[PDB]
Amino acid sequence: RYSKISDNYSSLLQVSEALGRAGLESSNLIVGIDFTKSNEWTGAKSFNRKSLHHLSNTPNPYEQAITIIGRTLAAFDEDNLIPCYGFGDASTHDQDVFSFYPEGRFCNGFEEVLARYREIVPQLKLAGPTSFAPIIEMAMTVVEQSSGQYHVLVIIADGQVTRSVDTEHGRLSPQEQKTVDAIVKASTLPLSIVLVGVGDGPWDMMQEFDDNIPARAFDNFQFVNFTEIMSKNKDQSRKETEFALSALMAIPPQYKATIELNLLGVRNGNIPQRIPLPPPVQ
Repeated sequence: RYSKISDNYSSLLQVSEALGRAGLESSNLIVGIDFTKSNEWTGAKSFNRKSLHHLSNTPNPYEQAITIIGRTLAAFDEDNLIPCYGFGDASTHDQDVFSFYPEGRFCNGFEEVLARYREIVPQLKLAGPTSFAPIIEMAMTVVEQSSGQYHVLVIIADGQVTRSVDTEHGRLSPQEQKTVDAIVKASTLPLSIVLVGVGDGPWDMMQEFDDNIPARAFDNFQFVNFTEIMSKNKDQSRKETEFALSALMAIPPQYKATIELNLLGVRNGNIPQRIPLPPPVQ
């Protein structure tokens, strides 16, 4: 379906226009970046055995993903203020996020997101394990503090949530329990969640993930495999639009649901205030 819609789009501007015709209006963007040690090995097949956070004169998968999403959503962003967070490094493990800037100051535009990313990356100690509960809970706090403005949280990651050793007997890890609880609670807020997968994966358990989440107020989650789409036999510009559409197509019906449920523009009243740690840098 995504390939069929994207086949006629050679410009990201065309994707933006399609999102608008589907009903998207003013939208803020929140970015969360996976800084786990796993990034050092998950480019074994897809990134010539370099770390996925490797910096050079050409953008790595994190930079590429941020650029495409940033460009596509920019026209909907009425303040251009993008709060950005890291998680999975030694300062946060699976418990916290850190803000890109001290005191949690927001980035001004996706270009500053990219620039600040490049500044921070070499100074980080990569760690683990992998949970998305802290980043989703941080996004919840931002949405609530904004008085219910619509936000899209984009998480870019190179692995699934850490599993239990006894997963074969149906057991969940604490990372899974807390991440899934967070996705459920998030649907009390006007928030869309997009998980962008970069690198080798594996990702095979993500095609069923959203369908297995417990009862929610609305379907608020979408997975997209960046690396798989960008590896297809398709010209570069149309691969980029296929990625943008696959990532964001679910967003306008989610937005309309926040309006139907009357979540837009109001406060929930039951959102813990998560405090992001400072960037562990110069």
